[PDB]
Amino acid sequence: KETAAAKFERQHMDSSTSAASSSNYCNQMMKSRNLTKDRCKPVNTFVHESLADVQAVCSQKNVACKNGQTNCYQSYSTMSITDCRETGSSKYPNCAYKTTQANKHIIVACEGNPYVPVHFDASV
Ligand SMILES: O=c1ccn([C@@H]2O[C@H](COP(=O)(O)O)[C@@H](O)[C@H]2O)c(=O)[nH]1
Repeated sequence: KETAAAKFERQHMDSSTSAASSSNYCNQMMKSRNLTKDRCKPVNTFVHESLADVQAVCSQKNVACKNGQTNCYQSYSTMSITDCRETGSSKYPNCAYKTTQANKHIIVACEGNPYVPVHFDASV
């Protein structure tokens, strides 16, 4: 089974690299993390930081989520991330992504006990 925390790890953590592996990083990762199985996900962010560093964000700056909920947290430091965004040709079942490397503050939604990230909200 997959807990909300483990889902977040599968969708959003890639600690094994400090930055996106190559041109095809996103196509490969969106496939291998099983994100595009029933539709193309329009955007998905992978975080190139330790799991402990990301979990630590739930203790940092409380901010409003994009949906207006109040269980979101912005990282004090910026973090190495890759945004995978669909290209114009992308169309289920043939999802295609552009890979954009960035260093931004991340915003996550935290839930549970222990209080851990369950959604990747935004970067800024
Ligand atoms: O910068 C972003 C924005 C959105 N998402 C993913 O897209 C979903 C919703 O995006 P949106 O509703 O903000 O378009 C989020 O739940 C998250 O999984 C990201 O990974 N990175």
